[PDB]
Amino acid sequence: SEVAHRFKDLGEENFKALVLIAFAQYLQQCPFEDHVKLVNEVTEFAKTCVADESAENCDKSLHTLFGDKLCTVADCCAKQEPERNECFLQHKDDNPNLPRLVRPEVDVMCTAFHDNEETFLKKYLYEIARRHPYFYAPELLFFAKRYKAAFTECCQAADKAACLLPKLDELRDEGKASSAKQRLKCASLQKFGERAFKAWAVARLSQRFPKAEFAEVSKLVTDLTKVHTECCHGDLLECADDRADLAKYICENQDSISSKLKECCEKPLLEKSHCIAEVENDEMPADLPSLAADFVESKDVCKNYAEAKDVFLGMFLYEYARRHPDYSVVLLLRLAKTYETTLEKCCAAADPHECYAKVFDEFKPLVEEPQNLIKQNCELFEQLGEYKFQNALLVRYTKKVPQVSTPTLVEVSRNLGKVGSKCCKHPEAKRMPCAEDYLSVVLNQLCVLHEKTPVSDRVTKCCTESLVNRRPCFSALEVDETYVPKEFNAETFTFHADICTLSEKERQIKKQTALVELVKHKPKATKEQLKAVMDDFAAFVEKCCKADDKETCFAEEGKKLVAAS
Ligand SMILES: C=CC1=C(C)/C(=C\c2[nH]c(/C=C3N=C(/C=C4\NC(=O)C(C)=C4C=C)C(C)=C\3CCC(=O)O)c(CCC(=O)O)c2C)NC1=O
Repeated sequence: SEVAHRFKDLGEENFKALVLIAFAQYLQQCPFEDHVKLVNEVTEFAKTCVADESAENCDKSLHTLFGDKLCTVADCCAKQEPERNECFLQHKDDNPNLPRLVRPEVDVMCTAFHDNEETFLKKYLYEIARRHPYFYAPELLFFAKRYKAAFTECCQAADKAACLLPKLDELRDEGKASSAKQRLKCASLQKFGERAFKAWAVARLSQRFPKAEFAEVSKLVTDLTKVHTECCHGDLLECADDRADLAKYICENQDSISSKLKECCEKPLLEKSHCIAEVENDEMPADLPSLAADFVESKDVCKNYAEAKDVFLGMFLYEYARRHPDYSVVLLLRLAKTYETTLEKCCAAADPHECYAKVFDEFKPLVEEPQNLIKQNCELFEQLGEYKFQNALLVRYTKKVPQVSTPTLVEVSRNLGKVGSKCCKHPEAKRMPCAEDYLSVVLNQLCVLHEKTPVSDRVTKCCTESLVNRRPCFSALEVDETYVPKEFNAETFTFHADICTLSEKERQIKKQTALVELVKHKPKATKEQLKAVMDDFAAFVEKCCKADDKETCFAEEGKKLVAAS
Protein backbone atom coordinates (compact mmCIF):
# COMPACT_ATOMS: atom_id res chain seq x y z
CA SER A 1 0.00 0.00 0.00
CA GLU A 2 1.50 3.29 -1.20
CA VAL A 3 -0.90 5.37 0.90
CA ALA A 4 0.13 3.50 4.04
CA HIS A 5 3.85 3.74 3.27
CA ARG A 6 3.87 7.54 3.01
CA PHE A 7 1.70 7.91 6.13
CA LYS A 8 4.19 6.13 8.40
CA ASP A 9 7.11 7.96 6.80
CA LEU A 10 5.76 11.51 7.10
CA GLY A 11 3.62 11.01 10.17
CA GLU A 12 0.06 12.23 10.68
CA GLU A 13 0.37 16.00 10.95
CA ASN A 14 2.67 16.48 7.96
CA PHE A 15 0.62 13.93 6.01
CA LYS A 16 -2.56 15.94 6.54
CA ALA A 17 -0.82 19.22 5.68
CA LEU A 18 0.60 17.90 2.42
CA VAL A 19 -2.70 16.44 1.17
CA LEU A 20 -4.38 19.74 1.95
CA ILE A 21 -1.74 21.56 -0.15
CA ALA A 22 -2.00 19.05 -3.03
CA PHE A 23 -5.78 19.44 -3.05
CA ALA A 24 -5.67 23.22 -2.70
CA GLN A 25 -3.39 23.52 -5.74
CA TYR A 26 -5.49 21.19 -7.91
CA LEU A 27 -8.85 22.90 -7.30
CA GLN A 28 -7.92 26.47 -6.46
CA GLN A 29 -11.48 27.77 -6.72
CA CYS A 30 -13.30 25.44 -4.31
CA PRO A 31 -14.02 26.52 -0.67
CA PHE A 32 -11.93 25.66 2.38
CA GLU A 33 -14.52 23.37 4.02
CA ASP A 34 -14.60 21.16 0.89
CA HIS A 35 -10.88 20.50 0.98
CA VAL A 36 -10.96 20.12 4.74
CA LYS A 37 -13.71 17.52 4.35
CA LEU A 38 -11.86 15.62 1.62
CA VAL A 39 -8.59 15.69 3.57
CA ASN A 40 -10.06 14.03 6.69
CA GLU A 41 -11.85 11.41 4.60
CA VAL A 42 -8.54 10.50 2.96
CA THR A 43 -6.67 10.41 6.28
CA GLU A 44 -9.20 8.03 7.80
CA PHE A 45 -8.86 5.82 4.74
CA ALA A 46 -5.13 5.96 5.34
CA LYS A 47 -5.53 4.82 8.94
CA THR A 48 -7.69 1.85 7.97
CA CYS A 49 -4.96 1.01 5.44
CA VAL A 50 -2.23 1.02 8.07
CA ALA A 51 -3.91 -1.82 9.97
CA ASP A 52 -5.25 -3.91 7.11
CA GLU A 53 -2.72 -3.36 4.33
CA SER A 54 -5.28 -4.78 1.89
CA ALA A 55 -8.60 -3.17 2.86
CA GLU A 56 -10.94 -1.20 0.55
CA ASN A 57 -8.49 0.00 -2.09
CA CYS A 58 -5.22 0.36 -0.19
CA ASP A 59 -3.62 -0.94 -3.39
CA LYS A 60 -4.78 1.98 -5.56
CA SER A 61 -2.07 4.57 -6.26
CA LEU A 62 -1.98 8.00 -4.60
CA HIS A 63 -3.06 9.38 -7.95
CA THR A 64 -6.29 7.35 -8.24
CA LEU A 65 -7.40 7.98 -4.64
CA PHE A 66 -6.67 11.70 -4.71
CA GLY A 67 -8.23 11.84 -8.16
CA ASP A 68 -11.52 10.18 -7.26
CA LYS A 69 -11.74 12.33 -4.11
CA LEU A 70 -11.57 15.67 -5.93
CA CYS A 71 -14.08 14.41 -8.46
CA THR A 72 -16.75 14.76 -5.78
CA VAL A 73 -16.71 18.57 -5.84
CA ALA A 74 -15.65 19.50 -9.38
CA ASP A 75 -13.98 17.48 -18.27
CA CYS A 76 -10.92 16.31 -16.34
CA CYS A 77 -12.83 13.87 -14.15
CA ALA A 78 -14.42 12.30 -17.22
CA LYS A 79 -10.89 10.95 -18.05
CA GLN A 80 -9.00 7.79 -16.91
CA GLU A 81 -6.08 7.22 -14.56
CA PRO A 82 -2.87 8.10 -16.10
CA GLU A 83 -3.96 11.22 -17.97
CA ARG A 84 -6.86 12.20 -15.88
CA ASN A 85 -4.11 13.48 -13.62
CA GLU A 86 -2.22 15.26 -16.39
CA CYS A 87 -5.54 16.99 -17.03
CA PHE A 88 -5.56 18.56 -13.56
CA LEU A 89 -1.94 19.66 -13.77
CA GLN A 90 -2.74 21.39 -17.04
CA HIS A 91 -5.42 23.50 -15.37
CA LYS A 92 -3.40 24.99 -12.53
CA ASP A 93 -3.89 28.73 -12.84
CA ASP A 94 -0.75 30.83 -12.23
CA ASN A 95 -2.78 34.01 -11.85
CA PRO A 96 -6.04 32.80 -10.23
CA ASN A 97 -9.00 35.12 -10.09
CA LEU A 98 -9.10 35.23 -6.30
CA PRO A 99 -10.12 37.95 -3.75
CA ARG A 100 -7.35 40.15 -2.37
CA LEU A 101 -6.64 38.57 1.02
CA VAL A 102 -6.41 41.24 3.73
CA ARG A 103 -5.27 40.83 7.34
CA PRO A 104 -7.74 42.03 10.03
CA GLU A 105 -6.54 43.83 13.14
CA VAL A 106 -4.00 41.94 15.27
CA ASP A 107 -6.68 41.30 17.89
CA VAL A 108 -8.94 39.30 15.58
CA MET A 109 -6.00 37.15 14.46
CA CYS A 110 -4.69 36.27 17.91
CA THR A 111 -8.19 35.21 18.99
CA ALA A 112 -8.61 32.99 15.93
CA PHE A 113 -5.15 31.57 16.53
CA HIS A 114 -5.76 30.95 20.25
CA ASP A 115 -9.28 29.50 19.89
CA ASN A 116 -8.68 26.90 17.15
CA GLU A 117 -4.97 26.57 16.37
CA GLU A 118 -5.11 23.68 13.87
CA THR A 119 -7.79 25.53 11.88
CA PHE A 120 -5.92 28.83 11.82
CA LEU A 121 -2.96 26.91 10.34
CA LYS A 122 -4.85 24.81 7.80
CA LYS A 123 -6.26 28.08 6.44
CA TYR A 124 -2.76 29.53 6.03
CA LEU A 125 -1.68 26.58 3.87
CA TYR A 126 -4.95 26.68 1.90
CA GLU A 127 -4.80 30.42 1.11
CA ILE A 128 -1.14 30.18 0.15
CA ALA A 129 -1.36 26.93 -1.80
CA ARG A 130 -4.36 27.97 -3.93
CA ARG A 131 -2.64 31.18 -5.07
CA HIS A 132 0.77 29.56 -5.70
CA PRO A 133 0.00 26.15 -7.28
CA TYR A 134 3.66 25.35 -7.80
CA PHE A 135 4.81 26.42 -4.34
CA TYR A 136 7.48 23.95 -3.11
CA ALA A 137 5.31 21.89 -0.75
CA PRO A 138 7.98 20.83 1.79
CA GLU A 139 9.03 24.46 2.21
CA LEU A 140 5.43 25.55 2.74
CA LEU A 141 5.58 23.41 5.86
CA PHE A 142 8.69 25.20 7.02
CA PHE A 143 7.03 28.61 6.56
CA ALA A 144 3.93 27.31 8.39
CA LYS A 145 6.05 26.56 11.42
CA ARG A 146 7.63 30.02 11.33
CA TYR A 147 4.15 31.52 10.96
CA LYS A 148 2.95 29.61 14.03
CA ALA A 149 5.98 30.92 15.96
CA ALA A 150 5.21 34.48 14.92
CA PHE A 151 1.73 34.20 16.47
CA THR A 152 2.70 32.12 19.51
CA GLU A 153 5.33 34.70 20.49
CA CYS A 154 3.69 37.98 19.48
CA CYS A 155 0.15 37.28 20.68
CA GLN A 156 1.51 37.55 24.22
CA ALA A 157 3.81 40.57 24.18
CA ALA A 158 3.18 44.29 24.70
CA ASP A 159 2.67 45.73 21.24
CA LYS A 160 1.39 42.64 19.45
CA ALA A 161 1.22 44.53 16.14
CA ALA A 162 4.77 45.88 16.40
CA CYS A 163 5.80 42.25 16.90
CA LEU A 164 3.62 40.44 14.34
CA LEU A 165 3.07 42.74 11.33
CA PRO A 166 6.85 43.01 10.65
CA LYS A 167 7.50 39.24 10.81
CA LEU A 168 4.43 38.46 8.72
CA ASP A 169 5.83 40.80 6.06
CA GLU A 170 9.30 39.30 6.12
CA LEU A 171 7.45 36.00 5.64
CA ARG A 172 5.17 37.12 2.82
CA ASP A 173 8.17 38.47 0.92
CA GLU A 174 10.48 35.50 1.44
CA GLY A 175 7.48 33.47 0.34
CA LYS A 176 6.95 35.23 -2.98
CA ALA A 177 10.63 34.84 -3.84
CA SER A 178 10.52 31.14 -2.92
CA SER A 179 7.43 30.66 -5.09
CA ALA A 180 9.05 32.39 -8.11
CA LYS A 181 12.29 30.36 -7.78
CA GLN A 182 10.25 27.14 -7.63
CA ARG A 183 8.04 28.14 -10.60
CA LEU A 184 11.21 28.37 -12.70
CA LYS A 185 12.49 24.92 -11.62
CA CYS A 186 9.09 23.50 -12.61
CA ALA A 187 9.16 25.35 -15.92
CA SER A 188 12.62 23.96 -16.72
CA LEU A 189 11.57 20.38 -16.03
CA GLN A 190 8.25 20.77 -17.84
CA LYS A 191 9.11 22.82 -20.94
CA PHE A 192 12.79 22.06 -21.49
CA GLY A 193 13.36 18.61 -19.97
CA GLU A 194 15.25 17.05 -17.10
CA ARG A 195 18.54 17.46 -18.91
CA ALA A 196 18.15 21.26 -18.73
CA PHE A 197 17.40 20.94 -15.03
CA LYS A 198 20.37 18.68 -14.31
CA ALA A 199 22.73 21.09 -16.06
CA TRP A 200 21.36 23.83 -13.86
CA ALA A 201 21.86 21.79 -10.63
CA VAL A 202 25.34 20.52 -11.52
CA ALA A 203 26.40 24.13 -12.06
CA ARG A 204 24.66 25.48 -8.95
CA LEU A 205 25.83 22.69 -6.62
CA SER A 206 29.38 22.85 -7.93
CA GLN A 207 29.56 26.51 -6.89
CA ARG A 208 28.12 25.70 -3.48
CA PHE A 209 30.32 22.61 -2.85
CA PRO A 210 33.69 23.09 -4.65
CA LYS A 211 35.40 20.43 -2.51
CA ALA A 212 32.87 17.79 -3.48
CA GLU A 213 33.90 15.50 -6.31
CA PHE A 214 32.14 15.12 -9.62
CA ALA A 215 30.85 11.71 -8.53
CA GLU A 216 29.33 13.07 -5.35
CA VAL A 217 27.80 16.12 -7.02
CA SER A 218 26.38 13.82 -9.72
CA LYS A 219 24.60 11.76 -7.10
CA LEU A 220 23.18 14.85 -5.41
CA VAL A 221 21.90 16.25 -8.70
CA THR A 222 20.23 12.94 -9.55
CA ASP A 223 18.32 12.85 -6.24
CA LEU A 224 17.43 16.55 -6.22
CA THR A 225 16.03 16.08 -9.74
CA LYS A 226 13.63 13.35 -8.59
CA VAL A 227 12.47 15.47 -5.65
CA HIS A 228 11.64 18.33 -7.98
CA THR A 229 10.28 16.11 -10.73
CA GLU A 230 7.80 14.82 -8.17
CA CYS A 231 6.88 18.08 -6.45
CA CYS A 232 6.32 19.82 -9.80
CA HIS A 233 4.04 16.94 -10.91
CA GLY A 234 1.77 16.92 -7.87
CA ASP A 235 3.37 13.93 -6.11
CA LEU A 236 3.67 16.03 -2.98
CA LEU A 237 3.91 13.13 -0.51
CA GLU A 238 6.82 11.34 -2.18
CA CYS A 239 8.51 14.70 -2.79
CA ALA A 240 8.46 15.57 0.90
CA ASP A 241 9.52 12.04 1.75
CA ASP A 242 12.38 11.93 -0.78
CA ARG A 243 13.46 15.41 0.31
CA ALA A 244 13.92 14.10 3.85
CA ASP A 245 16.02 11.17 2.59
CA LEU A 246 18.30 13.65 0.77
CA ALA A 247 18.72 15.82 3.87
CA LYS A 248 19.60 12.72 5.88
CA TYR A 249 22.24 11.69 3.34
CA ILE A 250 23.91 15.10 2.98
CA CYS A 251 24.47 15.27 6.75
CA GLU A 252 25.84 11.74 6.99
CA ASN A 253 28.48 12.91 4.50
CA GLN A 254 29.15 16.54 5.44
CA ASP A 255 32.90 16.01 5.08
CA SER A 256 32.69 14.67 1.53
CA ILE A 257 30.48 17.63 0.54
CA SER A 258 30.92 20.92 2.38
CA SER A 259 32.18 22.08 5.74
CA LYS A 260 29.56 24.82 6.09
CA LEU A 261 26.82 22.20 6.52
CA LYS A 262 27.47 22.45 10.26
CA GLU A 263 24.58 24.34 11.88
CA CYS A 264 22.23 22.88 9.24
CA CYS A 265 22.64 19.30 10.43
CA GLU A 266 22.16 20.28 14.08
CA LYS A 267 18.43 21.06 14.00
CA PRO A 268 14.82 19.97 13.20
CA LEU A 269 13.93 18.16 9.96
CA LEU A 270 12.02 20.97 8.29
CA GLU A 271 14.68 23.51 9.20
CA LYS A 272 17.63 21.31 8.29
CA SER A 273 16.23 20.94 4.77
CA HIS A 274 15.71 24.68 4.48
CA CYS A 275 19.22 25.43 5.76
CA ILE A 276 20.96 23.09 3.31
CA ALA A 277 19.03 24.63 0.43
CA GLU A 278 20.34 28.12 1.20
CA VAL A 279 23.80 27.38 2.60
CA GLU A 280 26.62 29.68 1.44
CA ASN A 281 29.28 28.51 -1.05
CA ASP A 282 32.19 26.60 0.52
CA GLU A 283 35.72 27.97 0.29
CA MET A 284 37.37 27.04 -3.00
CA PRO A 285 39.72 24.02 -2.75
CA ALA A 286 43.45 24.57 -2.21
CA ASP A 287 45.32 24.45 -5.53
CA LEU A 288 43.16 23.49 -8.53
CA PRO A 289 44.94 22.94 -11.88
CA SER A 290 44.26 24.93 -15.06
CA LEU A 291 41.10 24.17 -17.01
CA ALA A 292 42.90 24.56 -20.31
CA ALA A 293 45.05 21.53 -19.58
CA ASP A 294 42.36 18.84 -19.67
CA PHE A 295 39.83 20.71 -21.81
CA VAL A 296 41.64 22.64 -24.58
CA GLU A 297 45.33 21.69 -24.64
CA SER A 298 45.02 17.92 -24.20
CA LYS A 299 44.66 15.93 -27.44
CA ASP A 300 42.09 13.49 -26.10
CA VAL A 301 39.25 16.03 -26.02
CA CYS A 302 37.37 14.83 -29.10
CA LYS A 303 37.92 11.24 -27.99
CA ASN A 304 36.53 11.81 -24.52
CA TYR A 305 33.67 13.80 -26.04
CA ALA A 306 32.77 10.91 -28.32
CA GLU A 307 33.17 8.29 -25.59
CA ALA A 308 30.53 9.91 -23.34
CA LYS A 309 29.58 13.49 -24.26
CA ASP A 310 27.12 13.84 -21.39
CA VAL A 311 29.54 12.81 -18.68
CA PHE A 312 32.32 14.82 -20.28
CA LEU A 313 30.22 17.99 -20.62
CA GLY A 314 29.01 17.62 -17.07
CA MET A 315 32.62 17.43 -15.96
CA PHE A 316 33.38 20.62 -17.85
CA LEU A 317 30.52 22.49 -16.21
CA TYR A 318 31.41 21.13 -12.75
CA GLU A 319 35.07 22.21 -13.16
CA TYR A 320 34.28 25.67 -14.50
CA ALA A 321 31.57 26.20 -11.91
CA ARG A 322 33.42 25.06 -8.79
CA ARG A 323 35.98 27.76 -9.42
CA HIS A 324 33.58 30.52 -10.49
CA PRO A 325 31.05 31.51 -7.85
CA ASP A 326 31.38 35.00 -9.33
CA TYR A 327 29.52 33.79 -12.42
CA SER A 328 25.76 33.42 -12.59
CA VAL A 329 24.37 29.91 -13.10
CA VAL A 330 22.92 30.83 -16.53
CA LEU A 331 26.22 32.33 -17.76
CA LEU A 332 27.93 29.06 -16.82
CA LEU A 333 25.35 27.08 -18.76
CA ARG A 334 25.84 29.51 -21.62
CA LEU A 335 29.60 28.91 -21.60
CA ALA A 336 29.00 25.14 -21.41
CA LYS A 337 26.71 25.45 -24.45
CA THR A 338 29.38 27.31 -26.39
CA TYR A 339 31.94 24.64 -25.51
CA GLU A 340 29.54 21.93 -26.71
CA THR A 341 28.83 23.67 -30.03
CA THR A 342 32.58 24.02 -30.62
CA LEU A 343 33.46 20.39 -30.00
CA GLU A 344 30.55 19.33 -32.17
CA LYS A 345 31.95 21.34 -35.09
CA CYS A 346 35.67 21.04 -34.37
CA CYS A 347 35.71 17.27 -33.77
CA ALA A 348 34.25 16.73 -37.23
CA ALA A 349 37.20 18.58 -38.80
CA ALA A 350 40.65 17.46 -39.93
CA ASP A 351 42.85 18.88 -37.18
CA PRO A 352 40.53 19.28 -34.15
CA HIS A 353 43.07 20.78 -31.77
CA GLU A 354 43.81 23.74 -34.06
CA CYS A 355 40.06 24.35 -34.39
CA TYR A 356 38.99 24.26 -30.74
CA ALA A 357 42.26 25.68 -29.45
CA LYS A 358 40.98 29.23 -29.02
CA VAL A 359 37.62 28.32 -27.50
CA PHE A 360 38.16 30.40 -24.36
CA ASP A 361 38.47 33.35 -26.72
CA GLU A 362 34.75 32.98 -27.55
CA PHE A 363 33.98 32.93 -23.83
CA LYS A 364 35.21 36.52 -23.40
CA PRO A 365 32.24 38.35 -25.01
CA LEU A 366 29.84 36.12 -23.10
CA VAL A 367 31.34 37.00 -19.75
CA GLU A 368 31.56 40.74 -20.41
CA GLU A 369 28.04 41.33 -21.67
CA PRO A 370 26.29 40.52 -18.35
CA GLN A 371 28.89 42.44 -16.36
CA ASN A 372 28.30 45.59 -18.41
CA LEU A 373 24.57 45.14 -18.11
CA ILE A 374 24.67 44.93 -14.28
CA LYS A 375 26.97 47.97 -14.03
CA GLN A 376 24.82 50.11 -16.30
CA ASN A 377 21.67 49.25 -14.39
CA CYS A 378 23.07 49.69 -10.91
CA GLU A 379 24.34 53.11 -11.94
CA LEU A 380 20.94 54.16 -13.29
CA PHE A 381 19.31 52.66 -10.19
CA GLU A 382 21.65 54.39 -7.74
CA GLN A 383 20.98 57.82 -9.20
CA LEU A 384 17.23 57.38 -9.81
CA GLY A 385 16.04 55.32 -6.83
CA GLU A 386 13.65 52.38 -6.92
CA TYR A 387 10.39 54.02 -8.02
CA LYS A 388 12.06 56.00 -10.80
CA PHE A 389 14.05 52.96 -11.90
CA GLN A 390 10.88 50.86 -12.10
CA ASN A 391 9.32 53.59 -14.25
CA ALA A 392 12.34 53.68 -16.57
CA LEU A 393 11.85 49.92 -16.92
CA LEU A 394 8.09 50.15 -17.53
CA VAL A 395 8.47 52.47 -20.55
CA ARG A 396 11.25 50.26 -21.93
CA TYR A 397 9.35 47.03 -21.62
CA THR A 398 6.05 48.42 -22.87
CA LYS A 399 7.79 49.70 -25.99
CA LYS A 400 9.56 46.33 -26.44
CA VAL A 401 6.35 44.31 -26.24
CA PRO A 402 3.22 46.60 -26.49
CA GLN A 403 0.85 43.65 -26.91
CA VAL A 404 1.35 42.33 -23.39
CA SER A 405 -1.47 43.15 -20.97
CA THR A 406 -1.07 46.14 -18.68
CA PRO A 407 -1.36 44.19 -15.43
CA THR A 408 1.36 41.72 -16.46
CA LEU A 409 3.70 44.50 -17.64
CA VAL A 410 3.23 46.54 -14.51
CA GLU A 411 3.76 43.46 -12.31
CA VAL A 412 6.75 42.14 -14.32
CA SER A 413 8.45 45.56 -14.49
CA ARG A 414 8.12 46.30 -10.77
CA ASN A 415 9.86 42.99 -10.00
CA LEU A 416 12.57 43.68 -12.58
CA GLY A 417 13.23 46.97 -10.82
CA LYS A 418 13.79 45.23 -7.48
CA VAL A 419 17.13 43.89 -8.74
CA GLY A 420 18.36 47.33 -7.90
CA SER A 421 17.95 47.02 -4.16
CA LYS A 422 18.38 43.26 -4.02
CA CYS A 423 21.77 43.17 -5.78
CA CYS A 424 23.46 46.50 -6.38
CA LYS A 425 24.68 46.81 -2.80
CA HIS A 426 26.99 43.77 -3.16
CA PRO A 427 30.66 44.03 -4.23
CA GLU A 428 31.19 43.46 -7.95
CA ALA A 429 32.20 39.90 -6.98
CA LYS A 430 28.67 38.78 -6.05
CA ARG A 431 26.61 41.06 -8.29
CA MET A 432 26.29 38.88 -11.40
CA PRO A 433 24.88 35.69 -9.91
CA CYS A 434 22.60 37.89 -7.84
CA ALA A 435 21.39 40.03 -10.76
CA GLU A 436 21.17 37.68 -13.73
CA ASP A 437 19.84 34.68 -11.85
CA TYR A 438 17.22 36.94 -10.26
CA LEU A 439 16.37 38.40 -13.72
CA SER A 440 15.87 34.80 -14.90
CA VAL A 441 13.23 34.14 -12.27
CA VAL A 442 11.29 37.32 -13.07
CA LEU A 443 11.45 36.82 -16.86
CA ASN A 444 10.11 33.30 -16.24
CA GLN A 445 7.06 34.88 -14.59
CA LEU A 446 6.40 36.90 -17.77
CA CYS A 447 6.78 33.74 -19.80
CA VAL A 448 4.23 31.74 -17.79
CA LEU A 449 1.73 34.59 -17.37
CA HIS A 450 1.90 35.24 -21.13
CA GLU A 451 1.88 31.58 -22.19
CA LYS A 452 -1.76 31.24 -21.10
CA THR A 453 -3.09 33.88 -23.49
CA PRO A 454 -0.32 34.76 -25.97
CA VAL A 455 -0.45 38.05 -27.86
CA SER A 456 3.21 38.58 -28.79
CA ASP A 457 5.33 36.37 -31.02
CA ARG A 458 8.33 38.29 -29.70
CA VAL A 459 7.68 37.25 -26.13
CA THR A 460 6.90 33.68 -27.29
CA LYS A 461 10.14 33.39 -29.25
CA CYS A 462 12.30 34.64 -26.39
CA CYS A 463 10.49 32.41 -23.93
CA THR A 464 10.69 29.14 -25.82
CA GLU A 465 13.83 29.25 -27.93
CA SER A 466 16.24 28.63 -25.07
CA LEU A 467 16.01 28.80 -21.30
CA VAL A 468 19.62 30.04 -20.83
CA ASN A 469 19.36 32.88 -23.36
CA ARG A 470 16.06 34.35 -22.16
CA ARG A 471 17.65 37.38 -20.55
CA PRO A 472 19.89 38.20 -23.55
CA CYS A 473 16.99 37.65 -25.98
CA PHE A 474 14.76 40.13 -24.14
CA SER A 475 17.70 42.52 -23.87
CA ALA A 476 18.23 42.54 -27.63
CA LEU A 477 14.62 43.53 -28.29
CA GLU A 478 14.11 47.23 -28.92
CA VAL A 479 10.93 48.89 -30.09
CA ASP A 480 8.22 46.87 -31.81
CA GLU A 481 8.12 48.62 -35.22
CA THR A 482 5.02 46.79 -36.48
CA TYR A 483 2.89 47.86 -33.50
CA VAL A 484 -0.08 50.07 -34.33
CA PRO A 485 -1.03 52.66 -31.65
CA LYS A 486 -4.03 52.11 -29.40
CA GLU A 487 -7.26 54.11 -29.70
CA PHE A 488 -8.04 56.30 -26.68
CA ASN A 489 -11.40 55.75 -24.97
CA ALA A 490 -13.38 56.79 -21.87
CA GLU A 491 -13.05 53.69 -19.70
CA THR A 492 -9.31 53.70 -20.59
CA PHE A 493 -8.75 54.56 -16.94
CA THR A 494 -11.62 54.62 -14.45
CA PHE A 495 -10.54 57.79 -12.63
CA HIS A 496 -12.86 56.86 -9.73
CA ALA A 497 -11.34 58.76 -6.79
CA ASP A 498 -11.76 55.66 -4.61
CA ILE A 499 -7.96 55.64 -4.79
CA CYS A 500 -7.70 58.18 -1.96
CA THR A 501 -8.29 55.38 0.56
CA LEU A 502 -5.63 53.16 -1.03
CA SER A 503 -2.17 52.55 0.42
CA GLU A 504 0.67 54.78 -0.82
CA LYS A 505 1.92 51.78 -2.82
CA GLU A 506 -1.31 50.69 -4.55
CA ARG A 507 -1.45 54.35 -5.52
CA GLN A 508 1.86 53.97 -7.36
CA ILE A 509 0.65 50.78 -9.02
CA LYS A 510 -2.38 52.71 -10.29
CA LYS A 511 -0.13 55.63 -11.24
CA GLN A 512 2.03 53.07 -13.09
CA THR A 513 -0.92 51.33 -14.68
CA ALA A 514 -1.51 54.65 -16.40
CA LEU A 515 2.04 55.20 -17.64
CA VAL A 516 1.79 51.84 -19.46
CA GLU A 517 -1.55 52.84 -21.00
CA LEU A 518 -0.16 56.15 -22.20
CA VAL A 519 2.99 54.62 -23.75
CA LYS A 520 0.66 52.25 -25.60
CA HIS A 521 -0.91 55.28 -27.35
CA LYS A 522 2.34 57.14 -27.83
CA PRO A 523 5.00 54.47 -28.43
CA LYS A 524 7.16 57.18 -30.02
CA ALA A 525 6.57 59.56 -27.10
CA THR A 526 10.00 60.41 -25.72
CA LYS A 527 10.96 59.47 -22.16
CA GLU A 528 11.29 63.21 -21.67
CA GLN A 529 7.68 64.28 -22.11
CA LEU A 530 6.56 61.09 -20.35
CA LYS A 531 8.76 61.95 -17.37
CA ALA A 532 6.50 65.02 -17.17
CA VAL A 533 3.03 63.67 -17.98
CA MET A 534 3.31 61.75 -14.72
CA ASP A 535 3.63 64.83 -12.54
CA ASP A 536 0.59 66.17 -14.37
CA PHE A 537 -1.29 63.08 -13.17
CA ALA A 538 0.17 63.11 -9.66
CA ALA A 539 -1.43 66.54 -9.35
CA PHE A 540 -4.77 64.91 -10.15
CA VAL A 541 -5.11 62.46 -7.23
CA GLU A 542 -3.31 65.09 -5.15
CA LYS A 543 -5.79 67.97 -5.39
CA CYS A 544 -8.81 65.77 -6.12
CA CYS A 545 -8.30 63.71 -2.94
CA LYS A 546 -7.38 66.63 -0.65
CA ALA A 547 -10.19 68.74 -2.13
CA ASP A 548 -13.31 68.53 0.04
CA ASP A 549 -15.81 68.01 -2.78
CA LYS A 550 -17.65 65.23 -4.63
CA GLU A 551 -15.88 63.03 -7.18
CA THR A 552 -16.15 66.12 -9.39
CA CYS A 553 -12.48 66.38 -10.37
CA PHE A 554 -12.53 62.61 -10.94
CA ALA A 555 -15.10 63.39 -13.63
CA GLU A 556 -14.45 67.08 -14.42
CA GLU A 557 -10.69 67.34 -13.85
CA GLY A 558 -10.41 63.83 -15.27
CA LYS A 559 -12.10 64.40 -18.62
CA LYS A 560 -10.41 67.82 -18.66
CA LEU A 561 -6.95 66.45 -17.90
CA VAL A 562 -7.29 64.21 -20.95
CA ALA A 563 -7.32 67.27 -23.21
CA ALA A 564 -4.05 68.20 -21.50
CA SER A 565 -2.71 64.85 -22.67
C1 LIG B 1 -7.97 36.32 11.45
C2 LIG B 1 -7.34 35.51 10.50
C3 LIG B 1 -7.15 35.80 9.14
C4 LIG B 1 -6.12 36.40 8.41
C5 LIG B 1 -4.80 36.95 8.95
C6 LIG B 1 -6.58 36.40 6.98
C7 LIG B 1 -5.91 36.89 5.82
C8 LIG B 1 -4.60 36.67 5.29
N1 LIG B 1 -3.97 37.61 4.52
C9 LIG B 1 -2.74 37.10 4.16
C10 LIG B 1 -1.82 37.86 3.33
C11 LIG B 1 -1.02 37.34 2.24
N2 LIG B 1 0.08 36.53 2.45
C12 LIG B 1 0.59 36.22 1.20
C13 LIG B 1 1.71 35.42 0.95
C14 LIG B 1 2.53 34.71 1.85
N3 LIG B 1 2.45 34.78 3.20
C15 LIG B 1 3.42 33.94 3.71
O1 LIG B 1 3.64 33.75 4.91
C16 LIG B 1 4.17 33.30 2.67
C17 LIG B 1 5.31 32.32 3.01
C18 LIG B 1 3.65 33.75 1.51
C19 LIG B 1 4.11 33.38 0.21
C20 LIG B 1 3.23 32.59 -0.65
C21 LIG B 1 -0.20 36.85 0.16
C22 LIG B 1 0.02 36.77 -1.37
C23 LIG B 1 -1.21 37.56 0.80
C24 LIG B 1 -2.33 38.42 0.14
C25 LIG B 1 -1.76 39.52 -0.84
C26 LIG B 1 -0.48 40.20 -0.34
O2 LIG B 1 -0.50 41.09 0.52
O3 LIG B 1 0.77 39.87 -0.81
C27 LIG B 1 -2.56 35.73 4.74
C28 LIG B 1 -1.35 34.78 4.61
C29 LIG B 1 -0.37 34.81 5.83
C30 LIG B 1 0.35 36.14 6.13
O4 LIG B 1 1.15 36.62 5.12
O5 LIG B 1 0.26 36.79 7.19
C31 LIG B 1 -3.72 35.48 5.43
C32 LIG B 1 -4.05 34.21 6.21
N4 LIG B 1 -7.82 35.82 6.86
C33 LIG B 1 -8.17 35.47 8.14
O6 LIG B 1 -9.25 34.92 8.39
